[PDB]
Amino acid sequence: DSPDLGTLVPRGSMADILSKLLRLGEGRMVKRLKKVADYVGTLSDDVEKLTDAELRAKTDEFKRRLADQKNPETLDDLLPEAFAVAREAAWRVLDQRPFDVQVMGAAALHLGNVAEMKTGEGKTLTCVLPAYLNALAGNGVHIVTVNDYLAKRDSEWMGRVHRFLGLQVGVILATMTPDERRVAYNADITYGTNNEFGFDYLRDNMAHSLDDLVQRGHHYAIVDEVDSILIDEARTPLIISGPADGASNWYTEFARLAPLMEKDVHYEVDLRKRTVGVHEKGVEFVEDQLGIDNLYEAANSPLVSYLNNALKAKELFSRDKDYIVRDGEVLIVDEFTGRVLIGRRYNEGMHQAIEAKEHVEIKAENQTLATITLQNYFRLYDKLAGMTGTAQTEAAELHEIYKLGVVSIPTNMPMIREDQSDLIYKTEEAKYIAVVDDVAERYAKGQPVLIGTTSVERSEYLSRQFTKRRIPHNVLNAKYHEQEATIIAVAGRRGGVTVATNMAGRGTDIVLGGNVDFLTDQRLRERGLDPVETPEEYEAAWHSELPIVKEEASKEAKEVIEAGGLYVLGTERHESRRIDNQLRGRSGRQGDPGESRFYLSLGDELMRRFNGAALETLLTRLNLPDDVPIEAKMVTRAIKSAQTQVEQQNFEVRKNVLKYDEVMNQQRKVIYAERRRILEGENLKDQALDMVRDVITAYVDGATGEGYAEDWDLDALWTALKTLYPVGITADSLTEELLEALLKDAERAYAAREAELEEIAGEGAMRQLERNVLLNVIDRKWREHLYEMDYLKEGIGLRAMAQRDPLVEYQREGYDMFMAMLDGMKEESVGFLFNVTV
Amino acid sequence: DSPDLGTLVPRGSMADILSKLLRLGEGRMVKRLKKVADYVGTLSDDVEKLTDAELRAKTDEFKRRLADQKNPETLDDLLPEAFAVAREAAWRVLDQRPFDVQVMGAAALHLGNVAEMKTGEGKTLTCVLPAYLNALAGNGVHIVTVNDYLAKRDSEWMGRVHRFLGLQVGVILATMTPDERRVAYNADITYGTNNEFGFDYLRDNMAHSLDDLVQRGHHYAIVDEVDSILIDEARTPLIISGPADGASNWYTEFARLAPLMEKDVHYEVDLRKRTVGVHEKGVEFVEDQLGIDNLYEAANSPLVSYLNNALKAKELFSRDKDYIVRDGEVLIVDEFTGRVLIGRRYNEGMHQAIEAKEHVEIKAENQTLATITLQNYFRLYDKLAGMTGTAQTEAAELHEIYKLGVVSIPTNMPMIREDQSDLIYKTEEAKYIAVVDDVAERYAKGQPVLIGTTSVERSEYLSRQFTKRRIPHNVLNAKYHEQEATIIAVAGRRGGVTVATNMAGRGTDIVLGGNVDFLTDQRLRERGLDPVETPEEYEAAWHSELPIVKEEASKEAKEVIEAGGLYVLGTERHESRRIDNQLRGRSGRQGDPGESRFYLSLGDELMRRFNGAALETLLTRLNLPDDVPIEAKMVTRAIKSAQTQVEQQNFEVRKNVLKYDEVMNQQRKVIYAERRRILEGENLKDQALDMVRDVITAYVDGATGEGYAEDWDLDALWTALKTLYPVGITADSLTREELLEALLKDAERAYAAREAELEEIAGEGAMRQLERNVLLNVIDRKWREHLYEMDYLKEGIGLRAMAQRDPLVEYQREGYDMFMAMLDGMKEESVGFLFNVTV
Repeated sequence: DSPDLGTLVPRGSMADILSKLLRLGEGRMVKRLKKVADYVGTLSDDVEKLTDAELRAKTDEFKRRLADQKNPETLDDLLPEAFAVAREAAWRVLDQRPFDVQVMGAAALHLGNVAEMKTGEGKTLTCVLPAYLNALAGNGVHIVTVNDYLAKRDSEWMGRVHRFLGLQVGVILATMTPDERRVAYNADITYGTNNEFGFDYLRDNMAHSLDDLVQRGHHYAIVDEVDSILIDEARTPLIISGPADGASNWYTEFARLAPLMEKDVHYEVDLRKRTVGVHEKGVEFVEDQLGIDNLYEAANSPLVSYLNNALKAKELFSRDKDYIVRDGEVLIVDEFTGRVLIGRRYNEGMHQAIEAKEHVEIKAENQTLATITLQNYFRLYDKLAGMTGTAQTEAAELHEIYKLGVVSIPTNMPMIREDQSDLIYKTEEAKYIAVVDDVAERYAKGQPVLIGTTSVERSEYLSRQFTKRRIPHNVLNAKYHEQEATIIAVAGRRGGVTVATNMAGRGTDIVLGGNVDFLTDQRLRERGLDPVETPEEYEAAWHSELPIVKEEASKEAKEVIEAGGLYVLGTERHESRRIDNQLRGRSGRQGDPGESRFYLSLGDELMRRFNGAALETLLTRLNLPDDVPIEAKMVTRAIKSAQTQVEQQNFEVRKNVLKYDEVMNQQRKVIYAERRRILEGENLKDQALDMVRDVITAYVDGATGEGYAEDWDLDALWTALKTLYPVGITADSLTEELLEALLKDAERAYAAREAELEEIAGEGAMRQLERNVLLNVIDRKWREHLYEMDYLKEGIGLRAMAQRDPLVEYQREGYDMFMAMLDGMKEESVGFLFNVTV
Repeated sequence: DSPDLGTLVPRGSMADILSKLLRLGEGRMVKRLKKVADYVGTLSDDVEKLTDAELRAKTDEFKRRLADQKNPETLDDLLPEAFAVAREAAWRVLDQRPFDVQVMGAAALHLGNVAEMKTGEGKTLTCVLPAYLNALAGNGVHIVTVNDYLAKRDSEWMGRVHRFLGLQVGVILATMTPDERRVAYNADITYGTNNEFGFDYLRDNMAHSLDDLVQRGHHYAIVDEVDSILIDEARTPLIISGPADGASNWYTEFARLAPLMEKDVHYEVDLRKRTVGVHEKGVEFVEDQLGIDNLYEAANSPLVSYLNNALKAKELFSRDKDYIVRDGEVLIVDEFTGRVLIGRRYNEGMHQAIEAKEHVEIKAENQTLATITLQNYFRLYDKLAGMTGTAQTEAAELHEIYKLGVVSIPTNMPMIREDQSDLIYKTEEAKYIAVVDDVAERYAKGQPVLIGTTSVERSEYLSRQFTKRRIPHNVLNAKYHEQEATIIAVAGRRGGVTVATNMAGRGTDIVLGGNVDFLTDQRLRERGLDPVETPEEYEAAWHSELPIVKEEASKEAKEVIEAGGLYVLGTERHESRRIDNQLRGRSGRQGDPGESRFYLSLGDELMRRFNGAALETLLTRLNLPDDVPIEAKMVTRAIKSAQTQVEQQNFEVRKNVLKYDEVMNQQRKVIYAERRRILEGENLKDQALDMVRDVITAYVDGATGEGYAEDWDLDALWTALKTLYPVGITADSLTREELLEALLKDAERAYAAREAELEEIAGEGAMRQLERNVLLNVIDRKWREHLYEMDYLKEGIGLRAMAQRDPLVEYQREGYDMFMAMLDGMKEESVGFLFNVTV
């Protein structure tokens, strides 16, 4: 709740006023961000005057100014100076000094926003400034890129600047091991993909020892290509899947035991409470059949539930009454309708028991073992920002899901690219002969072309035409990213002809004359040099050779400027206007000249999914021939419409994925919390006993209800309690008082048990036993929740009536099993706490 | 405005109240019809007592009771008696006396409604009653059936009752000559298809002579299978096309002559009015070039129009401003957007003119020569009625378009057919094995099965599945009506299996134990007996054969009833629930036991048009086995809605077809009215002269609006008036608002001059014949030409649908403009040829 007068960086209250008059397009934020940038610039002499050793000592200066309690300074306080330091470092190390519009964008990202920075504005380098500043706080900065090649590359590339400044830079990649990941996460700044970050988080919350954890919290994340990761890729959740994890031999084993058991002799049935209770003879019978001395003895085999469940299966569920068998499938049927309630299975391992009862084949099965959406994953960070050339069109969604504002940073030079109107053809065949001719023309004239398509299949068709016209070219298909960067790096020398499927060659700049940085790095690496492996020599070689590389390329750059800049050819519209605009954006960087144009047809994938065929017959009827561009105002409105409709479809899909994810997200936050505190080693005696208390209290509450005199079933209550623990008093012992009695007995039984462990290998043995058993129970019963939650999602669709909203229905039913799951968790825990083999 | 107390049949004002109350299912009309029926029944006794000779004579009593001017009676006064007489005739002739509910429905049909009588209620014989009554008026009745086979059959079968009663019954068939149709139309009752009626109407209004007309007005039509014809079939217009037969040679020849001509010397452009005038000298240049004496001398060659267009083309339309040339087309582009306004062409021959100017290849085309929608065709009749088992769900459209109401007639016996609910399968594979297993089990138990499919391939697929399984069956594919009817007539014997794709074998009832009525006739026909060709012999043989065919059947009719009656198994769902219902309605005739069920799946064509595949992805993920029927409100919902969407789509197309047809329908009523006048030898002397007056007046109006004094071009006005007629006074002698009066008087005298020149060549009123030849020739050529342009206008107007514009409104404006332009050019060119044509 802060003031603004005489404060360079918008503090907090003032930041909101800007971060929100944002959506309103006035640009006070930009005006602000510009003032910050100017001021940073005025510090440029002060840093210029310093040795390499005097820079980099600055890291330690800032670090110490951040902790001294006498003269407290914050990151906002340090921003002018730290940005000056990072900027000068970048200049000395890379030979590239961040422009003013980069410093602006830097401020915007420190302030937690999406900086919309046009292609060729220096995204990757801008990034260094907020990454350095925040890295000083000492908690980690995560930098998210679109694939492993780019993560490794940016980490090694830019990590030069960070490393020059004292900091340590990490990268996570698909191949790394848990130990390698650890180190990368312990760095001051860590690069990686949403994938690797997400899954690491998933594996962490499945870990069995605190030592296996690889991440260290979620403090600050800068999401490179934000629209691609947070909007586009968000439609898909991350799922670690896996098999059931056993427990099938028991279902079969108890299905065989249950029928060898005389009703009223081994167990009793409460035909209208809908319950089963097992007698002394029954317990003992099961015990001797398994050569076991207690049904809660072997850890992680909840033999009480299995038994009970199997008896319920035998006694309480009737074949052809409640359910029918159909293909090794237990299908539940309506009361006296008699008709299969599709999607519906039985609860808390009862389905399995019924299956086992009906001798149904038991099959191999996978299920969710962990999940998070990219949405809820990135919502974990205390601060969040991102960068991209195209984000203003996702502002509303970025604000609603992430609280991320979008600031358009002005470009370094004025964009002068000619973005031409679509040429719409009648047929695919027509469009492509006309495409090939423009490209062949362009080639002969020297101009470099980038032609994008929308499928690998259409890239090879276009390259077959390209060879049938003898035009030397490459196709990039988005598979081998590195070798595709190499091509891209020289896509804008003259003669250049590059065909890119989807957005292939993402994030390497198509520089006219050639990418001077990319090429300099290549000279050095082919000679076996490395920024990390051979640091001093890479640096020295860099400074020496960059100007050479810059020469031979930028001599040819004047020639490429002559020929019109880059020609961007669109062969199809993408699944959103955003991406088309991204492709156009590949050209015209840094005020370079350049052309863009899309060729389209009523026969394109897009149009074919809507009304293109219908239009093509009409236009063929109106005697309009194939090789003529359509100027029809209505074919135009039709195209815009098709793409808009695709965009909205994807949005709905996203919106759904997340709204169905919130349910599970809430539940996992609780389950992860539980697992974490066990991992941490917390003393749980208080909760262990609370559960014992809780469980006894629940059981008394059920067997006693409201009945006055004799009425209470103490024998049933006693037997049900006696499963879990050695009850040290009789019902006769003392004949709401019945509960206060049993609790007190149970507590002593507990301290007795605790000392039994002390004797077995004690001095906290019961403290460990508590943790060990809990974690076990939680995991086993959580796995089963997820497997049952899987079936609930898939099915919830069909059970949607004449007005409902199935998400309410799913939410209702979903939390229900979640509570049931937690109750069952407590029960079996106290069970094992007393009776487990040590 | 009519009373009703003491009147049996609802007269005018009161039939109205009953018609209106109809759409609210209060059942008030059904009550009245029942009352009408009952009274007819009290009249049986009197007709039972008559000779056949005396019954046939009843027809002549009726006709003469209608033409009586002293004690005048209407068809409504005759309904009780004519109905009773038709009813008893039928009993005597067919050994089949129309039931009470048949008499009800008949009154409903006479009253101009759709009687909804269920399948097997006797639709086809019921209709004999209102047709007979109405036929008495002597203007003809049209019975419309779905195909030629059915038209021929009902005309011969039921014509037995009409011919006995003294009437003549005709049929029109796709194969008949004009002369053959004409006789058929002259009959008291004529059967036929919407196609045959429609096309005869179209062809009539193209006739070049009164003798050629085949039809004789549209007095009363009973549309059999109303929903199939007036709703489903309405999607599609009737069109006669042909070669444009254009004046391509003249456009070419005038494209040549236009540049040889010199501005201000041969002709004069007017950059403001968008006008060209050919000078004295030009007229003679073209005259010499073609070797002609007057530019109106050659019949059907409006050389004045062609020449003026070529010049306008030359002077008034600019290549690369107003239009461009691309791939042998003229494409109009905007003044400045510069963009190709595709669709658009120029008007009144200007487009051709410009094409020729640009040395463009002139391709021969086919064009519309006449068209009507079924809607506007059937709107022609004074009375309209219809029969069907399923009308009630189309009531609103039937009322909006046709002003037809729908009375549900109650059935003879209570309907006891068991209509089972859909079995829906996850896959197409599984549904078909369920179907075959069912057909298998029911073959074994004796019971006849009708299996419906929605394509021929699926029908064929099911044939093989059956054969693979030793079940003898039949497939009817809708191709061959007489033989598929033959299979149908026995589909209801023990062991019947019949695969009917789409609705094959419509109009023949699947009678249990076998179709006695059908089989008797088939016998009689094998013996060379024919109801028209050997009337008396057919009758006598029919009377002895029927009771026999009946015996031979009845034994196993008992057995098919025991077996459960007909079983109707549907294989997928049709494009509307209505059709689905028609299939079900094949079972359960006249009280008979029966059962229907449809087997559906999420891979049916219908579902696959929509979300069907999505559903089976879901269902498999839920582990439901392929062969377990799906009962889920959500899947029932999705099947309903696929079908509903199809209905809705069909309804919209239907709405669109008629919307666009109204514009042209108005236009052709005018033109048809013209052609008739001419074709009927009417004296057009006055019309001729009004056109003469009309055209001269407009020329004057155009040369003499403002200016007042000698600010007029009397040179141009004279030169142009001279194209049309021998102006006998020429300016000078006049120099007001007169000159119009002067010049008219002059033309009037010139007309009498012409007229005499004609009597001088051919004589005694021969100029009358010139006004007729010339008017007809000019209309037909100019309207034929208008259709050609209206062809192009209709196609490309769908390309004008921007946000808020309604393409129908623009199409009306422009279409109506061309229509009016066309009309003016009709007048002009007519006076030209009238004055100057070679005789």
